[PDB]
Amino acid sequence: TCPFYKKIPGTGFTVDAFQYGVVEGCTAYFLTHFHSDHYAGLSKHFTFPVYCSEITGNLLKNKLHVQEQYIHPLPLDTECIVNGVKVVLLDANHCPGAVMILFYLPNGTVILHTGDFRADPSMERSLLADQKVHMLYLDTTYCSPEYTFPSQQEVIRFAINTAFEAVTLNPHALVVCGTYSIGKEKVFLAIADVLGSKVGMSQEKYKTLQCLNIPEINSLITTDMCSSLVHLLPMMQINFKGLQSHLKKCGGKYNQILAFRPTGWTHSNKFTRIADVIPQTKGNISIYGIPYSEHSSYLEMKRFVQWLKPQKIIPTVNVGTWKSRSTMEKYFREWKLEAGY
Ligand code: NI
Repeated sequence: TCPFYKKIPGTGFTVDAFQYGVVEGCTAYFLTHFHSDHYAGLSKHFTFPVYCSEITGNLLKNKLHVQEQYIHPLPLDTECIVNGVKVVLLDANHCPGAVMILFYLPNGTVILHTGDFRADPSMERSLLADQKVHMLYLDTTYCSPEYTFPSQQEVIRFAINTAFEAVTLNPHALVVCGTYSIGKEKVFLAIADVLGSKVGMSQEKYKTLQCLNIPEINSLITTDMCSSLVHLLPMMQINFKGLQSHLKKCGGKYNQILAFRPTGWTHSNKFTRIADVIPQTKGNISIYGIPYSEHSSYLEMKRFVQWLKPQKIIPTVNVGTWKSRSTMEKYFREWKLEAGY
């Protein structure tokens, strides 16, 4: 049965709640982004209205075959009316097509559901600045002070410089990047751009990427692996066995692999600067785990919430254990006392 933290009070609405069957009293289903923990349950047989971004709606139609008549895409940064309630979709700084949802309840309560997000000061100048928010349904993935990670810009600088150095030293090296969902496209796109190559991938992944409105994408990606020196592979194949096997397939075109696994956080973060990251190496194969996050660090999360000053916070992540829940509630109280709201 649907958990309370997926239900919007005073409306007929749910958020990311497609795996519970027909939810009692739900007249419209919102989907914040196309990640499987969130869309789980959607298919061509769904016949309720789904509200989402344009990009999410392209993925619903093309990848899951949801029928067009039930997809209701909304423009960003635009007041819209849904079953008599005003809503606004905002950029969540997560994967492509990911949104936060502002609901303006008929009784005057204003609710922000962040979906999955990476808080940024740029959000302090969206339509959020213009009214008070009473309740915040918060992506608390990394709600603990041990979770520090560098900016996305620093991580991409490291990756570009590392790849460009390796291939310049050895023109016969192949670069491989791991993927298992949408998100983190900058990793593989930036490396292909510095090397003057397209990124080669499976037809299924190319299809996925063509749904994302990324400008000049026909310019950066391809299904012709033979013409490409940056390859995308399933995240599960980014290990020494899976990579030795791939190198065999390239028919002696290459004699070395440099591979990247964009992880979220890994405890090498608490001790080591991005400058200082080193690969695991075996033979002619090296693997770098790089901390490219699409969720808030602790400090980014803290700043957003202390700026927004909500009256009540509802966590959406790490809610299944009493120790997690207790930890998060103690941080929310600190933040409120330190800021004075
Ligand atoms: Ni997500």
